[PDB]
Amino acid sequence: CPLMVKVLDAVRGSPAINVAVHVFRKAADDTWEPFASGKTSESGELHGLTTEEEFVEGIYKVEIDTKSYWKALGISPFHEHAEVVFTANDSGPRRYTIIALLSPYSYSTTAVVTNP
Amino acid sequence: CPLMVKVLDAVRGSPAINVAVHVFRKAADDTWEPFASGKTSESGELHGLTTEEEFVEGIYKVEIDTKSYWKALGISPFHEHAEVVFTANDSGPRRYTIIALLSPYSYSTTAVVTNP
Amino acid sequence: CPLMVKVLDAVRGSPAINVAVHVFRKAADDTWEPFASGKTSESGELHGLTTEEEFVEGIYKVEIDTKSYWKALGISPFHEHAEVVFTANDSGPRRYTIIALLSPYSYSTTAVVTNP
Amino acid sequence: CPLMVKVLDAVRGSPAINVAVHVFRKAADDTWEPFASGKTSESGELHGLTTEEEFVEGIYKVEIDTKSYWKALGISPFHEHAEVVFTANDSGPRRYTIIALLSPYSYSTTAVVTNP
Repeated sequence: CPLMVKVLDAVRGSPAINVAVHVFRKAADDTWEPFASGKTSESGELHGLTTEEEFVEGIYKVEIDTKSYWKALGISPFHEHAEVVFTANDSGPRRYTIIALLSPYSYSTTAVVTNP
Repeated sequence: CPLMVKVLDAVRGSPAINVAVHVFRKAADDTWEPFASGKTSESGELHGLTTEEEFVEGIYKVEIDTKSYWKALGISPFHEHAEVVFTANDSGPRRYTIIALLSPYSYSTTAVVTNP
Repeated sequence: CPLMVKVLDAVRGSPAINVAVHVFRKAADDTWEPFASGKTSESGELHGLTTEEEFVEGIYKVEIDTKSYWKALGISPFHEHAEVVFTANDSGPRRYTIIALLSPYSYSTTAVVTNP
Repeated sequence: CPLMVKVLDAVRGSPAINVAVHVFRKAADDTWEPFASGKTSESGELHGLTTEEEFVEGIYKVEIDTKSYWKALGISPFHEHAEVVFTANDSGPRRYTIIALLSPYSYSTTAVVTNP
């Protein structure tokens, strides 16, 4: 599983459940092509977005729909979404975990990149 | 000054100087129309992007060129850039300060919103 | 496993391996009594600090020796250590994960608290 | 002003006003000797804790009373407080700004260190 997204709610100290996540990949013509999507589970994780074979080198964008998460809790948050844009697999295949820590007016994003 | 951006370097413990910042407004056809830009000063701040008159309600994107900053320091970074997207002035004009705390494989973006 | 500590290096985008962690509990006389200790594994996690039965209500302090981690990498970091002080189990037993994200001049700490 | 503390509220998007801050210096017997204190202003800042003459080399602890702040807002917090511990002036006198970004179950502390 080479791309995993984990989303945590820093207000409640809990996984952020049912958060929509959309992944895009930059094409040769420079547009953003839809690549995969999903929602976070009860553990705040989203697995199974892609496979080692499909996840070739390229520039990827992960957009996490944090506004709908907060709005469902009654909150009008600052960000429309939490983004992550990155070059993947430049020196060969790696496994990427994207960790997003969410608050209504702040978000932090961290990548843990490992080599199997 | 309705929009200010402050960028800090968590590796060196310093303002992040000469970071390029580009601001866009979402156009009616959902494309991003570039609005303003500048580079952070010696205190890591960027002032004067826009004015109260021009900064009408809408959705804005602030792109911070973090990859160029880390490259200039000789440090391998994860992200292409950091993209803060937010709806402005939804309840009246506000002053926004966006604080970006940078590390090579992690960053956080926080908004401090005050009502003049 | 009711107390778990996970430590990540935000510079390299990796688990922070072999980081010493000391846990203390406030006694009735208000001193800090040593409670458990350990080091993070290859995954940056430290499991097995305590048991559900031993981990009674109280105020706990987790001190993560981040200075030795950075010094071994050649870096003189800002913090002497990363602390976490918290009341545990006030409304009954819970499971606590403490996530520390480390940079030489910044650290973030987040608690994920769940109810089995 | 060799030591300043700035505290921000990630839930409301604002300076964290009237937060108590206590500074200690480690004594020769390893006890913490309280040094100075104050509360953050309307801009979330606390200036004037110490002076260049008094702020000699040593190990300092800054305790930020985050639990009282969250209680005053009616929000359940995780931590008892946030404790930033650092060695000061090891390579000569520096000006330190400690920035604390607060959420109820997460916080980060960053130092901006500049040489006058």
